[PDB]
Amino acid sequence: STGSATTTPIDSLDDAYITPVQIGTPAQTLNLDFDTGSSDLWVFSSETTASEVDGQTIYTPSKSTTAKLLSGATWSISYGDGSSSSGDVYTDTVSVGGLTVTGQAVESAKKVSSSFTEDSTIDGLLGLAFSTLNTVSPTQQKTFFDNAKASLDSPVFTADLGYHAPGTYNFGFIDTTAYTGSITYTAVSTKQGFWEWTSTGYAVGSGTFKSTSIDGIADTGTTLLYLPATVVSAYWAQVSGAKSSSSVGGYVFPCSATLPSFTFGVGSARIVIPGDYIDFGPISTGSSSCFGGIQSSAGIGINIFGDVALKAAFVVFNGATTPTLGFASK
Ligand code: NA
Repeated sequence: STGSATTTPIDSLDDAYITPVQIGTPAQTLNLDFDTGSSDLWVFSSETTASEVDGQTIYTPSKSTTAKLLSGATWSISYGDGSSSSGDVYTDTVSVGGLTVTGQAVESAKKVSSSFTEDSTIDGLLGLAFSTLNTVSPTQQKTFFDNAKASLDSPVFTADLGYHAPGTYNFGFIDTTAYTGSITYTAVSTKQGFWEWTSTGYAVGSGTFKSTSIDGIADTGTTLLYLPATVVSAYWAQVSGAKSSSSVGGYVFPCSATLPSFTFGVGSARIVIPGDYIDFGPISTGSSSCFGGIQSSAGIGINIFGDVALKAAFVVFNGATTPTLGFASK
């Protein structure tokens, strides 16, 4: 089997991407944030505290003939941005892009934090990291990918995120039309439950490539590229008037600037992030200070190849017995 679904930016900045997902019988379609940095499929629901719902589409398990309470199971998750959610668990049929899993754990939110409530466009998350991070207790549950894997034509999914445009998540196949050149594969450590890999280095603009190992995770659920402070300082030093602002919470730059590209290494291959991808717009409405898309990972305890980096590539998440990542230009 295979599946193919379009993923759509939630706003003009590509702050996140939503992908429609069918849950239940008859189908209830919710727009979920596919997150390769977490392992819970959770949704706004008929159980969510009413004051914490503001415009999201909810899953109502009592209207699904295939929903069953997973008795005694609870979940609770905290993300890197400080947001959180928790609740109880149903099993139900879940389809993505024509690919169906029966008996998927659908984590129904009873509580969500303010950042979820305030984002009307995201109806929940679909985690695609390793199932060892799933938060369901007392019986840990599998991700949608892990439950689909054995049925897929190939045990892979691919992320093809757009810059200010829709893109695609495919399950079970490589679309050889979706990228240029060849795919370079690189080793993954699953020890922290992430798609953790080691970049071979970087370049700023037209500058020389610096060969240096940068361990980090491929995380579709993180907007920005978070890298060591040395690397980030070297990038923003090429932008006149850029500075790190403790008041704003990262590097800012004059909105009048033209940003340089940023290149990262994948083995001997190179992925180029155009400068435009690094512009996250005014810090507040009407400001001439703009927020940067490359930020320091110092204090986060891991480097994160988020959407800024991943949307410059066609990315293969290879879930074979020994997982690997692949990157191609596109
Ligand atoms: Na922000």
